[PDB]
Amino acid sequence: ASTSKCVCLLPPQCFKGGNQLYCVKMGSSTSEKTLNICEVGTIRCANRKMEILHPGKCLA
Repeated sequence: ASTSKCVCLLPPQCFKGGNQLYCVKMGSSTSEKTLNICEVGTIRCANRKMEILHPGKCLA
């Protein structure tokens, strides 16, 4: 569909990214949820979030 990128895949499509493990934690204020690395690239499109907790941590 162009004009530049993919662009920024739908979050429900990351559910197909089950058992991919790797590095995930926290998020935007009031989140604290475990996920798949699929969403790491998606959440960065809208930025903010992240802030991986040091005590977890990876947890790969």
